[PDB]
Amino acid sequence: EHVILLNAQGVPTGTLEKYAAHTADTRLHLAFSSWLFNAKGQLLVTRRALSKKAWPGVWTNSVCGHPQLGESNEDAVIRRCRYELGVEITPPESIYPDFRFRATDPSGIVENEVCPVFAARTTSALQINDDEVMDYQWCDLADVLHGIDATPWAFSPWMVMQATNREARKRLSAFT
Amino acid sequence: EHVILLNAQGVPTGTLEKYAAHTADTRLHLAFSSWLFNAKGQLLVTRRALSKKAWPGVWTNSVCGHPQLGESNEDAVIRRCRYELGVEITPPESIYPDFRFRATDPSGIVENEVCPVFAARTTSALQINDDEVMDYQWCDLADVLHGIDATPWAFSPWMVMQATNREARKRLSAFTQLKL
Ligand SMILES: [Mg+2]
Ligand SMILES: [Mg+2]
Ligand SMILES: [Mn+2]
Ligand SMILES: [Mn+2]
Repeated sequence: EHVILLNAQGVPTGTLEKYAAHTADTRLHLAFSSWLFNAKGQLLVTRRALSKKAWPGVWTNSVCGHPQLGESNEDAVIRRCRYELGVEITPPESIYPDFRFRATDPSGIVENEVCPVFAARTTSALQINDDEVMDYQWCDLADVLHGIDATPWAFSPWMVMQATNREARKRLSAFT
Repeated sequence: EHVILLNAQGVPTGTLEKYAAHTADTRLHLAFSSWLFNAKGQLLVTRRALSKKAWPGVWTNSVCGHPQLGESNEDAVIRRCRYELGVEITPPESIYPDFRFRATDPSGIVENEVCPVFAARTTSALQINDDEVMDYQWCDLADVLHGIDATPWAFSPWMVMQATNREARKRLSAFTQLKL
């Protein structure tokens, strides 16, 4: 696997091996973030495994990852849902298409990403990949937003920025 | 470094080295938990380091620990505050002396404790110990309490159980007053 390096505009200019891409000096690259809801409307929140290079052991939205060269955002989402959670989903919908961020985790690892955000519904049970996910919770979106609003620091910084964007929180609030 | 083992009652019967004390089969032993507030009345919340054997990487209250032989619980509080946070405190107040906790962590490690709960003010700057604490925040207690209410799974279960005890919470609230 690789990440896709992006110039100032989001134009692909090359790739980096995924392991080697995330450092204290992470270069801008392409990502996605996705929020998954079951048929009942509950939101899946996941806790990143202790072996993830960036934000290990951090509670976050459902599935995030890195599209490969020539791969659609939506296929990337569908792929990582299968890989991390062993779950089938409905076609991903856009909730925050121009999301972009740069942050630093507690050990100094940086994420630096153009990261369009998607939502989708699960259509099968979860089969957890414990190399990716160490814990998860099915919850009510409203409680998760209250959590993010009251103690944002208990969640990943991108989950927080995403949940607090006017339009994105509005669009997320429909899948319930 | 050890833990003081307690029998069915709550009376000391001996000691056990700390690491080997906490496993899938942890015996009952003495612990403490403390909630620290700055002059401003903000609450110090901390994130356990990823190398902690139990609940690594988890957000929790200020400091927890294990008193040693011949140590009072209060001196244990003072000592771990220094060790984990580098911080001096005011005399710790007993806010929940009968708290006891048994729980299994995400990888199967068990805590099984008699855990009197304290509160104090910090009287020095922090010098965080990265071997113990990987992140922290100064927060308004109110905010903290709302997060624990909304998403309690995002926090250590003992932090939630202590914050939801009525008497303990009244005490925490008392420490939010601004005091020069
Ligand atoms: Mg991922
Ligand atoms: Mg401790
Ligand atoms: Mn990345
Ligand atoms: Mn213990």
